[PDB]
Amino acid sequence: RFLKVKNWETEVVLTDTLHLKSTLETGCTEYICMGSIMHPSQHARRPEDVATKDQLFPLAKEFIDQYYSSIKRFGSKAHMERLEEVNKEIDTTSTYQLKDTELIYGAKHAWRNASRCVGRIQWSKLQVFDARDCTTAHGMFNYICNHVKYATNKGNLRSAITIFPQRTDGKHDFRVWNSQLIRYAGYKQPDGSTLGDPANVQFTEICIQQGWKPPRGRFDVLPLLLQANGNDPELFQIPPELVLEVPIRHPKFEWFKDLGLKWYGLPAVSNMLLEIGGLEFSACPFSGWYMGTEIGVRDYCDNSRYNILEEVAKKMNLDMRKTSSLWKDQALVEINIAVLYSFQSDKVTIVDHHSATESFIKHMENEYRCRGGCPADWVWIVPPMSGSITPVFHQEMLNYRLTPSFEYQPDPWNTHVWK
Amino acid sequence: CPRFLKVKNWETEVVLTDTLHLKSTLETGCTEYICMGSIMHPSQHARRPEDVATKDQLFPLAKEFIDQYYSSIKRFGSKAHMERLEEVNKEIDTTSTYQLKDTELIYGAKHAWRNASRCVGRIQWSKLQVFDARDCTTAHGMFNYICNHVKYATNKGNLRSAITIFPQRTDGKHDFRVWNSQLIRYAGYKQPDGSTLGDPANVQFTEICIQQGWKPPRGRFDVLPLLLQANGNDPELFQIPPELVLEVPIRHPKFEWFKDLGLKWYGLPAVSNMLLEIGGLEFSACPFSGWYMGTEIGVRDYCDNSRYNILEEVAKKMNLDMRKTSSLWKDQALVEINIAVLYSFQSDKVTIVDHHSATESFIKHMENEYRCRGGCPADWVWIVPPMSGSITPVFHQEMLNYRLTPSFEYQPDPWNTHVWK
Ligand code: HEM
Ligand code: HEM
Ligand SMILES: CCN(C)CCN1CCCc2cc(NC(=N)c3cccs3)ccc21
Ligand SMILES: CCN(C)CCN1CCCc2cc(NC(=N)c3cccs3)ccc21
Ligand SMILES: C[C@H](O)[C@H](O)[C@H]1CNc2nc(N)[nH]c(=O)c2N1
Ligand SMILES: C[C@H](O)[C@H](O)[C@H]1CNc2nc(N)[nH]c(=O)c2N1
Ligand SMILES: [Zn+2]
Repeated sequence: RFLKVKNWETEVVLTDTLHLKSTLETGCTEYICMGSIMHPSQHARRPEDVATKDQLFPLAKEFIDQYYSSIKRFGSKAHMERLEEVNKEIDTTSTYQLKDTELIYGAKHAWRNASRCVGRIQWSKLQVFDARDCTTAHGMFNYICNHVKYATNKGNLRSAITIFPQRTDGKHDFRVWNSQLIRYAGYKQPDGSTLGDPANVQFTEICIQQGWKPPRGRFDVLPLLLQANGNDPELFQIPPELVLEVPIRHPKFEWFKDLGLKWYGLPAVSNMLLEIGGLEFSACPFSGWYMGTEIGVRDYCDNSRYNILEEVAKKMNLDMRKTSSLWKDQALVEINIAVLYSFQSDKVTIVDHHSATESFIKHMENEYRCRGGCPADWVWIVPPMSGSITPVFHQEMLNYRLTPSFEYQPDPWNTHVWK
Repeated sequence: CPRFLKVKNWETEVVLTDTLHLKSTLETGCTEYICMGSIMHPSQHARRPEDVATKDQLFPLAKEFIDQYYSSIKRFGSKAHMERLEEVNKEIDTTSTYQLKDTELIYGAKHAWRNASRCVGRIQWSKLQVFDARDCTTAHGMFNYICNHVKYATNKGNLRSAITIFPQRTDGKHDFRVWNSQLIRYAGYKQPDGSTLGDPANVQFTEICIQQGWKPPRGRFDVLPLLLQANGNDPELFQIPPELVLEVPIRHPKFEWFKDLGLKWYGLPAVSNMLLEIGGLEFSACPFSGWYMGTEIGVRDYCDNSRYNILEEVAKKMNLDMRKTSSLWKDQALVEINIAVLYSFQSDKVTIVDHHSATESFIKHMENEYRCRGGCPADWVWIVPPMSGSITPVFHQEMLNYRLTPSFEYQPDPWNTHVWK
């Protein structure tokens, strides 16, 4: 049936028909909701479940059909020939190759279908870099440097994705071992504490084990660890002139710069899997720009990340002896003012959570009008601070899984057998 | 379904194992292909009247509850258990319904709270004062019971959780109902120029009261009268004695001008429009009360755009740059309002809990329920507070949501279904 979602602030009701198109499971049942589970088995893509000639043609036919519907040429001569072309290819090689137009369409729609992404108003503005001719980690490094340079654009960030060769037998995977192209190292200290980003302690140790000489500072850009065609991964240093960073300062608190905080301008996720028409692209780094709260709330103030609230609140001379003084909430706002101010002062693209969630509501309205719906995961869409003063808090959302999609996959060091 | 389901806390790495979901009794709204986790009222969280429960539907619902009760008192399979089952079955046969024992009523009410997946306050669930008002026959009698509840629960600011339970639904034409959404709430008045005075959330109910004969003072914080329906009769208006309504004027520890905003709020949140379901019986009037978490007032009541909507005025008094959203002037004022709310309640010695303490307690409660009960149903969308979400521990806590009985359920507004005499 048609499903209605209401905004409880504006009373707008939208009617969802698009969910009728989905075939992937969510993890919920009629009797249990798993809406807050970060990784049900239905959002991940193991190298176990790579398809076969059997399973592959229906998935391919589904995608070709939706592509030719999207260009208003359903059933055309070009459509019929492409289905026959793809069928013969799967039959004689156990796989098939996307056309360039199909690859671009599939990457844009994987973003459009990402129910956890608040930035999807931009979905049709995506630069797609076809790297399917790559064969070595040196080639991967070259493609990644070009991506970083293009997407950074001297601070005027541009969304981009680079797509490396698809999975074949699961023993010749292309993988970026980094979770993002640009990230900071973390180091376990003798006294038991952590230097740098605690989230990256394990990956940092693998780089050190592979020969990386760590500077052992608080914000050391990690090297790239690149695996091509299932071989052992190889280390590379991104040229530093390509790595745009912002020193964080505060418009009012002159002492804030003395905290020594910085962050990088370019968020570039490199560990997800792109699925298009049954094909699995296990290396597909994609980049956009930051929403301020990603840095100011989560990276800086998560207890398991840089965890700076206590230091900031002390410089603010807040009463920290009782929770009900809301000293953490006060420091949190000031930290997020500093992040936005610093990026804006340096002319590095960033969006605040008020502007981003407002754009997302507009996007939802666009999608319901032209597409009949928009899958959206409230748990991820609502920002991690000031939730109910953003309009998405009051927006009912339906979450469902459409393909093409981005999926999580296992960390390669848990599956890879080395030299 | 699998026997064991695991939830992870992504901050602490603690993994918990849920087996209680196997006892889930009714639907969530989700399917295998869609998640409705952010829908506020899926039809499965509601209860419509006229249909009532039939004889055949009622026995298994009653047996399931009676079994659960005798299991909890470590008397499962006992002589008393089997005799109670026989007594209930015979009542349902001769009268099409049955009456709960006092002990069963208390157990059922406490467990409806324990099972309320959207409540962050459930560490308190076993400390609930249950007032049995099933002997009530008139709206005047309902008023008396409600006044006693308010006085007991308020306790001069040392608030005590309580519930008052009126007679259960029979044929659906004799329902007891409190037409108010909460026992204490402020009126809202639509003005000819489109503005609203008082609380915009309550305009519809305010107009009903005025139509029923309430003379409104037409101020910003007017306590609404009680509109009470006994035995399916037309509802009747009563004024709550003002000495029973504890209120807190809102001031700020630093900003001396904050008191000049003229804000106040009431101390006792007392939901009065939900339905309590125990063993297939439906208690359509069951007002229950606890105490506030501060964000309920400081974030939602005061700062929702469709409520009192005070962010702009507060931000002006703070001399904030209000031209760009990226100055975060809304976020800065929001914190200061919530500091004021907690400071004022604590200064007046009226029970309140901040969102840091409440969520920390809920995590401890959840862990204990997993260890001793096999699980704890929780709705993340409602449990995470409406400000500073990720600096509270519940943001990082995976949760499983499922529906256990006894339960609290929403029900349609009575003015939409009531047959006027
Ligand atoms: C253009 C600016 C963009 C902004 C401002 C933005 C914003 C965000 C934010 C804030 C999140 C939550 C991240 C977190 O909590 O860790 C997110 C998630 C996500 N973004 Fe976007 N995004 C943008 C572009 C893109 C692009 C270009 C892609 C891919 C082509 C993309 C794909 C995704 C996916 C797949 C997720 C969720 C991953 C999951 O399912 O768990 N985003 N986005
Ligand atoms: C003792 C202190 C208590 C605290 C601090 C507390 C806290 C809360 C909060 C903050 C909410 C969300 C309210 C909203 O956003 O509008 C809530 C919901 C709820 N509370 Fe509690 N509560 C307490 C006691 C109780 C009691 C005594 C009962 C019933 C006996 C109860 C039953 C419920 C239910 C059923 C809901 C969710 C309604 C729904 O399903 O939508 N609470 N609670
Ligand atoms: C701690 C991070 N967790 C593990 C999620 C990692 N991830 C998954 C994919 C979506 C995602 C988005 C961001 N941010 C962004 N604005 C963007 C990155 C790329 C395009 S936009 C940052 C991280 C992630
Ligand atoms: C705008 C109000 N919305 C519509 C929800 C009303 N409601 C539903 C039931 C749970 C609930 C809890 C609170 N607060 C509390 N601490 C309590 C009230 C009673 C015991 S604890 C306030 C309101 C509600
Ligand atoms: C347990 C819960 O699912 C988890 O902490 C989620 C909550 N919402 C989130 N939302 C976003 N955008 N990013 C996250 O990492 C998370 N974490
Ligand atoms: C659309 C969304 O479900 C709605 O705004 C919810 C979000 N979470 C909430 N959480 C609580 N505690 N109370 C609420 O009223 C809401 N509203
Ligand atoms: Zn669900």
